[PDB]
Amino acid sequence: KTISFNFNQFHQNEEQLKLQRDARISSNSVLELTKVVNGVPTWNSTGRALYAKPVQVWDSTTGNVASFETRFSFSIRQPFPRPHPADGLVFFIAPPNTQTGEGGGYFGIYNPLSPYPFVAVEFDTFRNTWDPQIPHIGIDVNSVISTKTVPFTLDNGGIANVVIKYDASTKILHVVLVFPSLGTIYTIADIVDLKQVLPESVNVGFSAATGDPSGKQRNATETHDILSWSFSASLPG
Amino acid sequence: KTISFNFNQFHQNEEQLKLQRDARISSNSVLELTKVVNGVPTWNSTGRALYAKPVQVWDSTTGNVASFETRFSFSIRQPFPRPHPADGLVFFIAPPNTQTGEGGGYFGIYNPLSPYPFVAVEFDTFRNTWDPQIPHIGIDVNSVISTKTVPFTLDNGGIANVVIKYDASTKILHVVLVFPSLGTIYTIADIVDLKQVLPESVNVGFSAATGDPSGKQRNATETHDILSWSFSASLPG
Ligand SMILES: *[C@@H]1O[C@H](CO)[C@@H](O[C@@H]2O[C@H](CO)[C@@H](O)[C@H](O)[C@H]2NC(C)=O)[C@H](O[C@@H]2O[C@@H](C)[C@@H](O)[C@@H](O)[C@@H]2O)[C@H]1NC(C)=O
Ligand SMILES: *[C@@H]1O[C@H](CO)[C@@H](O[C@@H]2O[C@H](CO)[C@@H](O)[C@H](O)[C@H]2NC(C)=O)[C@H](O[C@@H]2O[C@@H](C)[C@@H](O)[C@@H](O)[C@@H]2O)[C@H]1NC(C)=O
Ligand SMILES: *[C@@H]1O[C@H](CO)[C@@H](O[C@@H]2O[C@H](CO)[C@@H](O)[C@H](O)[C@H]2NC(C)=O)[C@H](O[C@@H]2O[C@@H](C)[C@@H](O)[C@@H](O)[C@@H]2O)[C@H]1NC(C)=O
Ligand SMILES: *[C@@H]1O[C@H](CO)[C@@H](O[C@@H]2O[C@H](CO)[C@@H](O)[C@H](O)[C@H]2NC(C)=O)[C@H](O[C@@H]2O[C@@H](C)[C@@H](O)[C@@H](O)[C@@H]2O)[C@H]1NC(C)=O
Ligand SMILES: CC(=O)N[C@@H]1[C@@H](O)[C@@H](O)[C@@H](CO)O[C@@H]1O
Ligand SMILES: CC(=O)N[C@@H]1[C@@H](O)[C@@H](O)[C@@H](CO)O[C@@H]1O
Ligand SMILES: [Ca+2]
Ligand SMILES: [Ca+2]
Ligand SMILES: [Mn+2]
Ligand SMILES: [Mn+2]
Repeated sequence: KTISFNFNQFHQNEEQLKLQRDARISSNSVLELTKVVNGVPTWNSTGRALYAKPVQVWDSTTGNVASFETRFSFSIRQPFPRPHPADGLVFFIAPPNTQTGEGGGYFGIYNPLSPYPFVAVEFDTFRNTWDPQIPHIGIDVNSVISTKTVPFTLDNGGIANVVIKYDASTKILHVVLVFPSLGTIYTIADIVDLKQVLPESVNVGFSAATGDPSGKQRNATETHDILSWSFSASLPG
Repeated sequence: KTISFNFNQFHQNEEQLKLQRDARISSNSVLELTKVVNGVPTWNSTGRALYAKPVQVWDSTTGNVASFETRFSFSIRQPFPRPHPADGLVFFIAPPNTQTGEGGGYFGIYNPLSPYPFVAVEFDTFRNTWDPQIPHIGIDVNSVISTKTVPFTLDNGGIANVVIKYDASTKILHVVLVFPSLGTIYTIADIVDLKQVLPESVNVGFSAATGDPSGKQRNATETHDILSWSFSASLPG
């Protein structure tokens, strides 16, 4: 089977999306994952957006795994440089019907009290105890402590283009990050066996989070906007 | 044992380069792999450019393999759309002291008579009997019949940015192609075991070719210019 969707922009009450927590669509078409009031990003915010319908990444009958490609544009504006912006956004794949997890450094996808598996590509802006210098792109498998990491310089408020591609034959998950205004290109890849970590049917989407209250810093925040998003998956068997 | 060089521009008679066949550096600093006379690309042309010093991709004593990253910008101008431009350019790695191979669809790196091993990333503009729709990026190992392929749309005469990265721990060779003027991004990756195909010391460089006379089409041509090039390899030990 081949499934695919495209979003050139977003409208209020998009029937193909599942918004959770602080996630919402602005009047001028952008998907704001985290809370922003009067043009100002708030702390203690967590939001997710999932594609309404589940997609099948693999079939147990034939044992075949799907190959997929996803592209999206996001923007992170960091109004308060000091002490430190937080926390970042991620593109992720998880079992269907999950609830928003812990916020802060966990981006809203990890729940210590009852963990569910997931594969995620993160754009980390805050340095937790388990993180290397930030910002950085990271490939996460069942944990927020990345298997592979690469540093990148953020184009504050600028637009970022991301291409995530997964080839089932080689099991290579490669992501590309581009800031057209700066002409900078960042690349990272790692081997991930989807069949080994996720169930046959999953949900795909984004999740982000701002500074957690425990950090005692209202300045630890930023925006996490998704401007556009296309997804395509192919399962031969 | 880290090695790296950077050519932000090309000078007449570069002491660090080895030009072969039709390859030459224009007065305005660009590296023209194939022949172009009076601003017009000729057919029956083949040229290569190798970094003068050999680089060590792996060490037999420790068994360790090098990781490397290379970035470059090229431009392909296609003056004659009909009947078909040809043939393309490639970035490649081969044993030191090799001679230009067959031209045409072989880009000047393959020699049926006496083949030598090589790993190359191709940007193919002509569709040979062994090729899929063109243009396409392709990863070649010891042969011009690609292991992995991805189609791309050329920005005629525009500038292209390429990022080729090889991670020895995962053996993943991933390349990224970007046409800044169109904002388009193309990505491809595959697993290649350098230690298994190439000798300890190799040469890195470019090779390109225009329409072969046997095709009986003088229009089967285009330019193959390299604007800038940086390389870097880290061999632990
Ligand atoms: C949180 O962000 C605020 C806005 O960026 C910081 O205040 C700004 O601090 C600038 C330099 O310290 C100063 O030039 C600006 O006028 C001021 N902006 C306003 C109107 O708040 C804030 O910095 C703290 O608060 C200011 C008022 C001073 O007390 C500074 O010494 C403080 O660092 C940031 N707070 C934190 C926790 O960093
Ligand atoms: C961070 O956001 C939380 C919700 O997104 C806040 O808790 C919410 O507080 C509301 C009170 O105004 C209450 O109706 C909601 O049920 C509750 N949500 C849940 C289930 O936690 C949380 O802090 C709360 O609100 C402040 C004003 C105090 O009333 C606290 O005691 C609450 O826990 C926010 N964290 C902070 C430190 O502001
Ligand atoms: C394609 O380019 C070739 C050069 O790499 C031409 O081959 C000829 O090679 C000879 C020895 O290697 C050399 O003396 C010639 O100068 C050169 N071509 C000439 C005459 O300039 C080849 O030219 C054709 O083939 C040669 C053997 C001669 O018969 C020429 O008259 C032919 O044009 C070029 N092919 C074509 C079809 O243009
Ligand atoms: C080889 O490239 C040439 C330049 O692009 C083509 O000639 C051009 O063809 C145009 C129509 O395709 C015509 O309007 C132009 O006047 C002409 N310009 C030149 C430089 O001659 C050429 O096209 C064929 O050959 C020429 C000589 C004409 O007879 C055209 O009508 C033919 O289509 C290209 N050759 C091929 C195989 O198309
Ligand atoms: C574990 C955890 O969520 N840690 C958070 C961190 O991610 C960030 O939100 C910070 C902001 O000041 O507050 C805490 O340290
Ligand atoms: C095998 C070979 O070199 N084939 C070439 C092809 O690569 C291209 O140059 C074409 C142009 O007319 O002429 C021939 O078919
Ligand atoms: Ca973090
Ligand atoms: Ca070809
Ligand atoms: Mn991280
Ligand atoms: Mn090819």
